[PDB]
Amino acid sequence: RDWSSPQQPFTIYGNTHYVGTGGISAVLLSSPQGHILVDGTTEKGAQVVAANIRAMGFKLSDVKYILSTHSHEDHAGGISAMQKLTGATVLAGAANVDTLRTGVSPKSDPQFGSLSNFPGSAKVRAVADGELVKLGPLAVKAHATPGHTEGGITWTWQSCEQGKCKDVVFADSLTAVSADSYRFSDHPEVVASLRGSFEAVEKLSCDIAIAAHPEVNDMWTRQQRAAKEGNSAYVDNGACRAIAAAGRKRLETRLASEK
Ligand SMILES: C[C@@H]1[C@H]([C@H](C(=O)O)[C@@H](C)O)N=C(C(=O)O)[C@H]1S[C@@H]1CN[C@H](CNS(N)(=O)=O)C1
Ligand code: NA
Ligand code: NA
Ligand code: NA
Ligand code: NA
Ligand code: NA
Ligand code: NA
Ligand code: NA
Ligand SMILES: [Zn+2]
Ligand SMILES: [Zn+2]
Repeated sequence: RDWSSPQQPFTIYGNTHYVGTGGISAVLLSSPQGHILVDGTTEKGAQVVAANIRAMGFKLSDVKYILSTHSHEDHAGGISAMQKLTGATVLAGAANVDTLRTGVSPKSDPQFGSLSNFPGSAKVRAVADGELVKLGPLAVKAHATPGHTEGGITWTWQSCEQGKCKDVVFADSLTAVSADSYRFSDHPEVVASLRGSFEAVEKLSCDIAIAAHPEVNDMWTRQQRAAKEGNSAYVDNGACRAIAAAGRKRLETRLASEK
């Protein structure tokens, strides 16, 4: 379950399909009028994601948008390659647009000094908090969830099976991690952003959460349960509350360690 590992894709619910690697989530939200991909994984991982989309029966040329959670090599490193393969437009939070274009994270990132650059993408555009992305019958909402990066976005939609619908959340990372030389206690905008994001995420309508690092909501344990239980194994309307709580705990542990 390395970041770039192959991983057989699978449908989570309705038209929501996991197409990521063994280590990093990516999701294809499909329709007869074209598709939306959420995240790219790594640069090597793009080859996995592309093969996975095809294995689920879909054409790369029909992917019209790539939605970015945030602009680090593990989630976004494959976006440029996927963008070239699809012709899609890349959508991201305003403050991460420049990083997606250049592949270089800025000094405002807590991990600055310790991140590796990744391939810059073409066709990158900003979305605002609350904005709707539409494609045919698809409707995906952007929620600003900054803190781990300034332009982090958590993406939500509904997926249905013969008219039984669930609220799906692709949860951006909420983790307070840094370079050794960084003190969260000195950076009030990052702390305030993280706290605002914990509150936003724990309020989301959230039947099925898919975390950017899938193990964050126990994806692989859930998939094993699904073999027996079916796709109700992915359903847990407390999952966003749990991802937020874990974020809050990581930040509070860190601030205490800094005192
Ligand atoms: C530092 C972690 C990782 C990346 C890293 O590993 O270098 C970094 C580029 O951000 N990405 C992270 C994120 O939150 O997006 C963090 S924490 C992440 C959560 N758990 C993953 C692996 N640990 S596990 N399997 O026990 O959950 C890494
Ligand atoms: Na694969
Ligand atoms: Na590109
Ligand atoms: Na974003
Ligand atoms: Na950024
Ligand atoms: Na661009
Ligand atoms: Na961080
Ligand atoms: Na959980
Ligand atoms: Zn990250
Ligand atoms: Zn990550």
